[PDB]
Amino acid sequence: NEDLRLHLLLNTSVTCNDGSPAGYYLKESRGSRRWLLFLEGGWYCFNRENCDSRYDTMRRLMSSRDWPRTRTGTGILSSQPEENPYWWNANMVFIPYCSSDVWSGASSKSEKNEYAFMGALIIQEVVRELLGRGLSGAKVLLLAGSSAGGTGVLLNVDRVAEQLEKLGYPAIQVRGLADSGWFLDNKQYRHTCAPTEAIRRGIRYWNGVVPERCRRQFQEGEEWNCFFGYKVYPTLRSPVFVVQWLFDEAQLTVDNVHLPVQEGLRLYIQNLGRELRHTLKDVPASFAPACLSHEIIIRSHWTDVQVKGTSLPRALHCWDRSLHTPLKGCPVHLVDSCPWPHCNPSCPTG
Ligand SMILES: COCC(=O)n1ccc2c(Cl)cccc21
Ligand SMILES: *[C@@H]1O[C@H](CO)[C@@H](O)[C@H](O)[C@H]1NC(C)=O
Repeated sequence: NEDLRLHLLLNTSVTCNDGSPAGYYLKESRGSRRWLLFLEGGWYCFNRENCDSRYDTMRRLMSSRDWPRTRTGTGILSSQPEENPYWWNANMVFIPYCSSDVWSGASSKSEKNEYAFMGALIIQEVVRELLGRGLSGAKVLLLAGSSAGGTGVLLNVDRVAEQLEKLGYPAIQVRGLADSGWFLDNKQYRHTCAPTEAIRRGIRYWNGVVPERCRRQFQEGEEWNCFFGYKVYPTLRSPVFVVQWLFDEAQLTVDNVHLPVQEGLRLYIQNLGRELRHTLKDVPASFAPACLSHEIIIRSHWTDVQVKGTSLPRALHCWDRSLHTPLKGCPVHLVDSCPWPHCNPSCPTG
């Protein structure tokens, strides 16, 4: 099945990096008032040289010129209940990542700019155009995303909520689901841009924007702090469910860890998991399995992992119920406490 159909944005000034129109893939579910808007990930680029290399061999992440006219919705974007026990009947939207800016940019290609970085405006424009295609009738808009798209959720969920309020749709409840986008600004295991520096450069290169309360806390020159979940999350007003492997492969990569493990690395990995667990202690809606993985929630077998006997589709369903005191047999805070990758037997097998 190739069930989500491409729509290029009607406002063609809201563009991918190369000035081609951004867009979204949509499958409507008539009669459902739930809307899932999913932000794709795919790292980022932060200067002319690394963006030029990405343009040569990762061009779909910078341009819509070669996008297919359809995509198949998978995992949380699947419309089959067997693959998606959570939201199989929802209106499904997949927003391709073609701005290379962690969904933070508001800058057009121009005179002075080889590339456009418009991630934050792409989300705004997708929402605006969907209002005319049924989103105006929504009861819940869940802004979800994986990896850089998961960080994108944290950066954008409250702006979507504010946009809908200002446009006159106060009854749509905006919520976020940030998958694999909750990173630590920690020390590398071995020195090698530890993300903090690349994001600091990105913000200037992209004209990148962060949520307003977080911006007001950290102030000018320090907005990179808001790309780190544990710092931006407490400032958010919308409900946000956080999914994060305790030993996320991309976190390990930026930490310069590449997997017989000796004492120093064992301690480093154990400490990483404990720090991740610590940052989620006061996140009431979370799913954080003790796995080394790069797998994301749009994979078809996303249903298989469990924490304390509860799957992510079940936890997300419990979260929905909690947003109608904790619920009998329906938990929402699911963080592993065991200290080493795959100490949870249900971790993705690879
Ligand atoms: C697999 O993707 C990795 C990825 O996208 N990233 C890894 C570190 C990071 C930060 Cl610190 C902010 C935004 C995106 C990031
Ligand atoms: C098109 O998008 C740009 C960027 O957000 C915005 O400035 C402009 O007002 C939009 N135009 C229309 C007609 O929506």
